[PDB]
Amino acid sequence: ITGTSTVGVGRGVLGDQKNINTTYSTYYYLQDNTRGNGIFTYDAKYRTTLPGSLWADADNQFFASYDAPAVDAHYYAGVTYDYYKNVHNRLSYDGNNAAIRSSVHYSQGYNNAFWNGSQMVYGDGDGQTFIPLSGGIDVVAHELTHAVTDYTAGLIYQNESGAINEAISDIFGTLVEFYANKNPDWEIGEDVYTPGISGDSLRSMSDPAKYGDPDHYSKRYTGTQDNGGVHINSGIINKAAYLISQGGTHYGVSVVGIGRDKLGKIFYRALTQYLTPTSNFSQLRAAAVQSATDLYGSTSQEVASVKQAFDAVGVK
Ligand SMILES: O[C@@H]1[C@@H](O)[C@H](O)OC[C@H]1O
Ligand SMILES: O[C@@H]1[C@@H](O)[C@H](O)OC[C@H]1O
Ligand SMILES: O[C@@H]1[C@@H](O)[C@H](O)OC[C@H]1O
Ligand SMILES: O[C@@H]1[C@@H](O)[C@H](O)OC[C@H]1O
Ligand SMILES: [Ca+2]
Ligand SMILES: [Ca+2]
Ligand SMILES: [Ca+2]
Ligand SMILES: [Zn+2]
Ligand SMILES: [Zn+2]
Ligand SMILES: [Zn+2]
Repeated sequence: ITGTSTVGVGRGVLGDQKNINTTYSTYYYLQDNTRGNGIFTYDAKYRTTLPGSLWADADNQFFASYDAPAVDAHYYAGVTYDYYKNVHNRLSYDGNNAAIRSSVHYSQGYNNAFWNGSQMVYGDGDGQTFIPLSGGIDVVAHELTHAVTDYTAGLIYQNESGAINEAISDIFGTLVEFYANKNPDWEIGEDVYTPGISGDSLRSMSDPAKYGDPDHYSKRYTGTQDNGGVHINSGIINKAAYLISQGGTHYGVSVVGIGRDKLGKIFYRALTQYLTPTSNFSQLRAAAVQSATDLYGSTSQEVASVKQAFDAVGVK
């Protein structure tokens, strides 16, 4: 819509107050004009018709429980934008300032959120498995990273390629969570998963075995479910990414940590330059060793740490 850019105030899913960019035209719409071609949040109104109605508010205040999923979807979409722009100099997910559109209140009791190829889609959860998933910045950035992947490497969503595809979204989903720097960690979905249970999450990058996911190539899932365990085998790469950043000893392999910033630089360059739709774990290693060589030199510590981390998880 066409209106005056305004700044509203509201509370997200977890009750945290935050400002959001709005557009005023009789009503205050969730339309952020300060980022690329805009960020738009829509109300699906408990139906599956997308995108729905552009979220309108009467007083520019978003403190109602019904607003909370829209606030976080709108706000965190902007944080993800600020991350890729400021850190990797990428304008939106496509690199050409494409508009980031999101729909909340999708269906009823929907325990999922996903990028549909054109926009984000956030369900409200059932209240026991999930609360509104937009409340998890890592989930938001996770799914928005799938768009970046599609507009670059195009990794398929099956077998090892899909595990990489999932690991890329967990890595940058976690890096965006650190970029926001409110309650960062190396878990996924902890903020919205099982509200009645504390200290758990969907999966752990620091210790994938915590939830039965593999932390080594020899333990990779080989079945047919989950498109070949894309969410399961991703732990092997998540463990590698965690070791590259924070370092540590794993299966007797010592890894020197180089930090989160370089981890993002190494993996962002590997995704945008060297990965192909059918990249496997071994080719990802080569993609990360080449990226670190470009950025820091073949003899640099960063290249060594990358090799160490993939050696630790058994990816040669
Ligand atoms: O999971 C924890 C990790 O986040 C921290 O960085 O180091 C100790 C681990 O227990
Ligand atoms: O110790 C882990 C256990 O907590 C989990 O239930 O299943 C996988 C094991 O590695
Ligand atoms: O043979 C593998 C070993 O090299 C590694 O250290 O841990 C897992 C084993 O399967
Ligand atoms: O069965 C596949 C396995 O061979 C590969 O190693 O990782 C993905 C699985 O789907
Ligand atoms: Ca209001
Ligand atoms: Ca997290
Ligand atoms: Ca929980
Ligand atoms: Zn994913
Ligand atoms: Zn967190
Ligand atoms: Zn998923």
